[PDB]
Parts: sequence; C-alpha cells; structure tokens
Amino acid sequence: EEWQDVAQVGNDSVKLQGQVGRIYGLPVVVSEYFPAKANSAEFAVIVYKD
Amino acid sequence: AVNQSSSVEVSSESYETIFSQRIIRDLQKELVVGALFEELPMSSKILTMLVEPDAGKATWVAASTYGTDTTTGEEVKGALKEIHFSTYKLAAKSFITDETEEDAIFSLLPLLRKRLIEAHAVSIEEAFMTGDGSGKPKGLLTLASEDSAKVVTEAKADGSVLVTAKTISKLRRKLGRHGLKLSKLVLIVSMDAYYDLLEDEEWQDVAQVGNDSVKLQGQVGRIYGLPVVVSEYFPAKANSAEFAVIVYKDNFVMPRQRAVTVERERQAGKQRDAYYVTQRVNLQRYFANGVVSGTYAAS
Repeated sequence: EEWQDVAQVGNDSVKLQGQVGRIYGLPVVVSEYFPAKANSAEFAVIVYKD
Repeated sequence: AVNQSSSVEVSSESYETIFSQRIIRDLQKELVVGALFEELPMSSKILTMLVEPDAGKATWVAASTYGTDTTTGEEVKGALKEIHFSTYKLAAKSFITDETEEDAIFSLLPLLRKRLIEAHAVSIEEAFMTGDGSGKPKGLLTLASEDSAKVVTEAKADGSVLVTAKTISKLRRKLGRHGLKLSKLVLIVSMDAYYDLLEDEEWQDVAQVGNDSVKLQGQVGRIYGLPVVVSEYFPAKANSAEFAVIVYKDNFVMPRQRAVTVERERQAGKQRDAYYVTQRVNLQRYFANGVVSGTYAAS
C-alpha cells in the first residue's frame, strides 16, 4: 500500500534481505513493551549526544 | 479377436500383438511436509521434559519507606511446567501366494514393495496435514484451530477472487504476539489457491515496475521474499482451511523410538509369503502458539 506496494521503485532496493524497516535510512528497533491500542503512544524517537 | 478384415486367408483368432511389460504412471501426489522436521530419538512409552515461564513484574517503592518495611513485590516461584510426548503406531500387511506369479508375466515383488511404502508415505503426510486424534496425529489444520489462529477474511470462495500480497501480512500480523517474526519460517499453499494467488497486481506482479528479472520462467511465487510450498492435501471448494504458516525453531520436533521396520512371514502359513511393515511416530510441539492456518472464510 506504500513503499513496496505494486511498485518496488518506492524504496532503495529492498526485496531482500528479509523485509527489514529502514525508514529514512534509520533502523527501526521493535519493543514489545507498549500498552494496548488506546490514547497511548506507538512510535517514539530519541536523539542523544551528551 | 479378428473378424474384419480376414481376406483372403485365415488371420488367426486373437492375441495378435506385441505385449508391453513396461509400466508407466502419471505425476500423482508428491510428499513435501514429512521431510523437514527435526527428529527426536527416545526409548520409552512417553517422554516428559520441563518448561519454565517468563518473569515478572516488580512494584517500585513509595520513596519514603526505606526498611521496616520496603513494600516491594512478592514474586511467586514460577512453576516448571511438564510437556509430555505420545508415540502412536501403525502397520500394514501384504501377501501373494507362490502359485500366483510363476504362471503369468514376472514383474511382481519390487512393484508391491514400492506401492506399500508409497501408500504409507501418503498416509503419514495426509495425517500430518489432517487429524482428529483417533490413533492418528493431530495434523496441522486441526492443531492450528484450537489456539484461535485464524483471520476474517482473506477471500470469498469460488467467486470474486482478491487473495493478494496483502493477505500474507494480515496472517503474519496475527502470527506474532509476542515474537514470531524475522526469517526461519515457511508457508504452505493449496494447489487451487496457488493459481488464484497470481492475479495480483501487487508485490510480485505482472510488471517490471513491481519486480526485476525474478520470473523466470512460470511465475514461481515469493511474497515478501519468502519460499512457497505447493500441496493439494488441503480441501478447497469451501470456507475451510488451505493456507498455513509454520516457524522453525526449538519446536516442531517429531519423536520416535523406531523408523519403518519390514519383516517376513511364511513358515507355517500353508503357502503364503507375507510382508508386514510397521512404524511408530507422532507430530507434536512444545507450546501451543505461533502457527496460523487460514481460513479463508466466506458464507
């Protein structure tokens, strides 16, 4: 439906090596510690340097 | 017999042609599932082993209660759960009499021996696909139905097809909960739904925009990069079950104390040479989670 839908041209060339998320070139790390579907969060981003 | 033409001399009576002793036969059912499971040797009636559970939750303190008393969780000592395995038996027998092969055309003996093992291989595969439990294994369809592993819905039954690349994800997003993901899995598709999973139009499509030079030479199938296993041991033409996924890990290991044994009887049967073939095996797994068999439902 996006990215690799009808057309594989929606991405870098992933097909290959096993359908891993590389959203904007960043690896996505799964965490099965989020609560059920409600008013809760599902996608969290963190930037650190110090 | 011969009776027309018979001009002008006597064209015998019958039996006027060369006989072909050469047997040939069609591509029937193959065996593909009973050849990819880990094998467990054992010398007992049953084998029992111990599986622990996860832990846990610990409640953090109220920041003021530093001793007498600490008000932290009470973690209950996790029970080691037994898992026990049961090895069922089957057998087949065959016989010919010594007076019923020297008369005719000598092509007997390995013909019967191939056929009984071929029949036995089919019965093992058919049982591994489908079971009730009445002395046969609980086959994959009637195992992956007691754990609630089904989707509503994939397509529509014998009319209005729409079983595309999307359905594999819809099945996979129920296959997890909490960790059936990554590689090391295989999916098995019915013969009928293998031809219908070829209208798309998505992913592995009819265009060079959808893929490179991957088919080559007959639209083989590899949705999300996965391998596809073809089999017709699934009963289509109904809102039943015919698409199945299995993950390869610690689990799906088959226990046996014996393989096929083949033995011979004759003394003192009064002119009967008789062959018996026995096997003892079962198909089972540890925990009852991480399989999905669709279903594929309609009305």
